[PDB]
Amino acid sequence: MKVAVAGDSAGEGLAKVLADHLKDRFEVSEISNLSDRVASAVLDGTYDRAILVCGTGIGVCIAANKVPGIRAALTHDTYSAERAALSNNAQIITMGARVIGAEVAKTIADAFLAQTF
Amino acid sequence: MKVAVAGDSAGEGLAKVLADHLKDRFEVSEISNLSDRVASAVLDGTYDRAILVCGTGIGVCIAANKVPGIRAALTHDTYSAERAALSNNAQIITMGARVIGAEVAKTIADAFLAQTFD
Repeated sequence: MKVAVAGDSAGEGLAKVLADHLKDRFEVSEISNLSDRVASAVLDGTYDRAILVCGTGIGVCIAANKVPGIRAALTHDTYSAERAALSNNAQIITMGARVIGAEVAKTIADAFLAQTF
Repeated sequence: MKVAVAGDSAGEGLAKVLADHLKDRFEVSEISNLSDRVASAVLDGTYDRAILVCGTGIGVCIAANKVPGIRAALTHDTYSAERAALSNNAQIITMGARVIGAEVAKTIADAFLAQTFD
């Protein structure tokens, strides 16, 4: 499965951490308007799922959900990450690098991707 | 200032707690499809802001952001609650009653509404 991981200036560092953590189990593209570019690539099949990382995750979640056909979930715990897939069928999850820590972030990415696939 | 508070079946209990917490400092309407109706009532000026509560907060956040002109933020900490107002100018915040506890939820509501108004 193809997973895009992207971060703005605030979230680029955690995005790289997440990309490296996922690279052995998924085909990861670390591709750090951002929500628009990544959402369009999910819609046209370039990626199956995406993880967008900013300061809080709020702005990218709003912007991604404004793309028709995109469902984006801000996920800051592993239960919500699983529900984002099983209940909301989100293609995109978002996180805030200034809000949660890197080890929790990795468990959230893993929990979402294990359920959506 | 007029604040709608609404929950689905999973969020109704926490919505009532939040409405009771806020109703002395704001003109609170406790309501409890739901996302769209409340978001539209915020958009048309019936309410100034809204707090939507469901199981995780994700579904009501998705639905509200798909109303043109509405910005909705899932806020599970007080920092993000202040950012929802100050950075994203969100009219709506959402919470998950199965995810956070009621005392943290009250502080989140208070932190959002303190910044979104003057």
